[PDB]
Amino acid sequence: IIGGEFTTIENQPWFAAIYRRHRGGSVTYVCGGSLISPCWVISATHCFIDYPKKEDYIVYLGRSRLNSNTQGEMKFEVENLILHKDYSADTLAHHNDIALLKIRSKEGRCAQPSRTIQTIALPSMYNDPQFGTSCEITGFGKEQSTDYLYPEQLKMTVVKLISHRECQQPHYYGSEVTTKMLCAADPQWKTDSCQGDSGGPLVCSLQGRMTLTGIVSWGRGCALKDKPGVYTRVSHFLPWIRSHTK
Ligand SMILES: COc1ccc2ccc(C(=N)N)cc2c1-c1cnn(S(C)(=O)=O)c1
Ligand code: NA
Repeated sequence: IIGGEFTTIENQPWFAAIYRRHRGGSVTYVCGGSLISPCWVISATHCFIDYPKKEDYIVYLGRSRLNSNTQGEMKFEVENLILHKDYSADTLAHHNDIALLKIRSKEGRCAQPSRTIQTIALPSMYNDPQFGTSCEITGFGKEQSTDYLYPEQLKMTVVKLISHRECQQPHYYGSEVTTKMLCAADPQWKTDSCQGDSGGPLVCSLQGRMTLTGIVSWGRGCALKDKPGVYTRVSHFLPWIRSHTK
């Protein structure tokens, strides 16, 4: 996250921290995710497509720091890694960038809701917030495009939704951004998601309810003029989510 502010997991209790175990024992941060039910985490397929082996991944809930065992956190293994069958990546645009992770503790149990571990509601079909709506993003991603390290403390920021017709303008993304994607940015281009924030949530308050409207997917640079953050529009994928969580 470029700009914005540091936060803790009690502010974003649906946030999942996803890590990968390498040969030799080293563990590195991969992507963010969101808890949509006790046994299920939703993320982005591009996070796992090059290493699609479920045994490689570690999922944490109730974790606020990149290398601290936050009080009340829960550690899980991936029982089932579900990638979208028609996923593909162009020079910029990522298609069907959505994945599901069935989580299980070493004792065989799913998440236990608490003050730091909570689910996030899914949107209803054909009901996305109007363009201009302010929404929040969360992640352990880069603070600056030139950084190579991720921040130790979890971050958050607020961006505004951008219409499909504006996002399709020639100086924006043209025909590369589709109706299955949602654009969001800062009007002053000072804050945004970046590398490391992928798979994480775009949460919008819609008709009084906190909703998982988007999943961090792609963008040209980070906080670059006329180049919004692009997110998987979760409302389009409700039939796919329901079928694969059964
Ligand atoms: C693999 O990098 C990624 C990966 C995912 C991204 C998701 C969203 C955005 C965004 N602008 N909201 C940027 C991203 C970049 C990304 C795009 N450019 N850069 S950088 C660090 O400037 O080279 C990082
Ligand atoms: Na840390």
